[PDB]
Formats: sequence, C-alpha cells, structure tokens
Amino acid sequence: SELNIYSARHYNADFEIIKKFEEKTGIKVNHTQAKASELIKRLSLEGSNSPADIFITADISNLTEAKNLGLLSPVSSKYLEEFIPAHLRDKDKEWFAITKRARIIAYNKNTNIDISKMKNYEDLAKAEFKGEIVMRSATAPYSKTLLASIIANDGNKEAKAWAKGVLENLATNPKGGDRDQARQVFAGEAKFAVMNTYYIGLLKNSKNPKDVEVGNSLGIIFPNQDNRGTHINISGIAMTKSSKNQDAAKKFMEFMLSPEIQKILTDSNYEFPIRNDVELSQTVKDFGTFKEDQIPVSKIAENIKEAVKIYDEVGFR
Ligand SMILES: [Fe+3]
Repeated sequence: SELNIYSARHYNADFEIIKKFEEKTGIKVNHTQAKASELIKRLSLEGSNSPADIFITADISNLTEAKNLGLLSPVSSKYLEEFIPAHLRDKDKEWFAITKRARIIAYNKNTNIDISKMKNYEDLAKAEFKGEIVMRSATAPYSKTLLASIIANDGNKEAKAWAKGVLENLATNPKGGDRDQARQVFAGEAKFAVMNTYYIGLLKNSKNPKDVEVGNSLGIIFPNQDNRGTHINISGIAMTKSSKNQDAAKKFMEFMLSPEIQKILTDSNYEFPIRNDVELSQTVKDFGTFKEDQIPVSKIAENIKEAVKIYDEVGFR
C-alpha cells in the first residue's frame, strides 16, 4: 500500500521509475530527497520510529555509513543475487548497487589543451596545475569516496598530500556540483574538472539548450589507465531496519534491477547498468572503453572516516 523512500539521488529520471513502480504494483511511493548526510542523521534520530522503508544513495560510502550506524536490515533475494555481481553488493546483504558511475577528469575538447601530464588522480595535486582545477566540496559523497579510494590504494600520506595539493590548485572555491564544475570548463574558468561520467550524458541530452552547449564541450580523461584504472562508485539501495512495509521494500529493490529499469538508468540517466545483459545507451558508448579500478567498493568505504578527517585537516569545507 505505501512505501517510504529516503533518497540522496538527485535525478529527474527517478520520477519516471517510481511512477512505473506505482503503476505496476499499486503501491504509493512517498519519496523524500535530501543530502545523504541529512538523511543519515535523520534515520539515526528517528531510529526504530522512522517511517522510512528504503535508503537510496548515489555513493557506496553513504550505504556503508548507514550500515555501520545500525540503520539497515538484510535482504536475501534470489533476484538481486542473480543479477548483481557479489563485488557490487554487501556480503552481509544490507546494501546493493543499482548502477555504476566513474569519476573522471573532464577537459574542454574545443580547446587545444595538453593532457599528456594529466593522466592519474595524483596529477590533480601537482604544482603545474595550480589554478587550473575545479572540484566540488570535500563534504560531497563523490569527493569523500574518491579520497577514501586514494587512501585504500596509495595510503594516508599520499591521500593527505593529494588533498592539500588539490585544495591549493583550485581555480575557485567549490561552487555547486559536478554540472557547475563542467560549466566552469566550458566557460574557460578552469582547464580540468573532477566529475562523474553520467553528468556529461545528462548535459549533452538536456532539454535545456545551455546544458547541451556545456556537455558538448567536454572531453574525458579516464584516470590511471597506465596502472590501476579509473575510480568506480555506485548508486545503491538498502532496506532500513525501521521498515514496516518490508514486502514493498523488497519488491522495489528488485524492481530497480529489472530489465526495463536498468535500461532507463542508462538511456535516461547515462549511468552504467549493473546487469550484464543491458546494452549501454549510445551516449554512454561514446564515453569510450576504459580500465576500471578492481578494488572492491566495500574496501574503499572502509576508509571513509579517515577521508573526512584528512579533508578537514588540510583546510576544506
Ligand atoms: Fe550524481
């Protein structure tokens, strides 16, 4: 009858998906969108009394934070286990990926720009790029999880040095999110933006012609192709321990991995599907092929607390 979703996703495509669920099942969805940090705090304070049934994020670490705050409940679904690879879901069955996305370095391909020395995440922190980089706030999930991945791969001293150098190199204080950083590259205010791949698709296919202009100017560097490969993060989903509509919650989680919905996620939101039998949308194919970091996303997320402290220490936020 009702299903209460707390979502840190921030996409128009989700509205269509939810309508399709309502149409299919007759269940009314109450959709609450806010920042992940706000939702996790809210879930903690509301506790067992929360009306929430579902927590959706655009980030692995937010799911693990929620798990480790005792806020989620395990789901044993043959459907989810068949179609989500084990490396993309919790061993303890409390969180499950619905998409993949890659955090890349974007440049203005309508300029002559030498990208030969901007090859790895490490390079963003190099003195030669002072004043040439833009990135959103350190408090953003994408930023926290990227730094956590650097800790996991290269250690906490490289992480701190990276964070410090990135801060020093920013063309501007962080101003809005990925699409705003992309506009700064379009406008020539910075040479390189740290951003997720799907935003390039959203922009290029936008019904707002100004978004199309921005998206059309972007080239992609997939970082670290000569070594470990590019940072992958997930959007994902969990049932809350507070859930009183558990059947609906499980139905919704399975619906997010259904063929039609995985196709919408790539066709309409330009993300990578989790299912291995869903063709990429043509825009996403145009991003190109690339090497992905093989690290389990769960292992990245083990470093989230320290990532927060490092960004705080070097002077973000
Ligand atoms: Fe996003």
